[PDB]
Amino acid sequence: TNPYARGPNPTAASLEASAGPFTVQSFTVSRPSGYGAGTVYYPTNAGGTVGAIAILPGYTARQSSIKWWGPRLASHGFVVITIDTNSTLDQPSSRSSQQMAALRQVASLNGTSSSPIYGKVDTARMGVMGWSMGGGGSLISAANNPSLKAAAPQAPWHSSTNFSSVTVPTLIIACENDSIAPVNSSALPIYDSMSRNAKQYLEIKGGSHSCANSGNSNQALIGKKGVAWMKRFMDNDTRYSTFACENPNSTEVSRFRTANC
Repeated sequence: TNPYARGPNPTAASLEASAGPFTVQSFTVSRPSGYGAGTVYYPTNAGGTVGAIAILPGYTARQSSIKWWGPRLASHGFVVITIDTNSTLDQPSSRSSQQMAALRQVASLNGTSSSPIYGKVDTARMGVMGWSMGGGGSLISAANNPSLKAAAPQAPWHSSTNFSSVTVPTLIIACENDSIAPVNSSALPIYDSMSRNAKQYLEIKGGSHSCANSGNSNQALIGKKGVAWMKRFMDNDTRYSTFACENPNSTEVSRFRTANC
């Protein structure tokens, strides 16, 4: 029996819904350590410790762009911290450090007196996500910290697309019509560079650069896929293998590739 398995056998329906089976509370971090600001989303009733996900924004962007992931992932049994960077003009290298500082503080707060997430977190099981330079940041976090269990960046952008070092299971969410980080020059070369890992490329039909952001019209598809990947690889949850590795069954997917899943 998997000690990390939480909640039920999943269905397409249970994963496409706005919330999973866990009730969600949030708090604002009082004193952010090594990042601008943060909101932590947590399950009140997961039935065991759960892994932590740190989510980065893009250049100029703030929590509001990536906020929708917080309650979506928390409700399936993860501790999620959505962050603001020290500056909106921070580069992917700095964004990565800041995302690792956010996981560091969530982990600390698991043992911190008066913390709402006291003993809620398994600090050995952590995940990284983020939009654009925040996605680049997540990939740099993955390369520098191979004990990370899962990564799921969206519309990723970095100055280099060579992430062949990454051994962390990586879902690349891309927007087909993205003109800020075009899939041809960013999302796809990044995906292809990775030889040593379980990996997937999920491209959103008609999608502009914000196709995976808060308020997007594909939260059924994108939510299901992000939750399925994080469950399969953070929890080693083989009940999520089909949802994690299979085609989405969505008319709103323009391209789908997976290897070693």
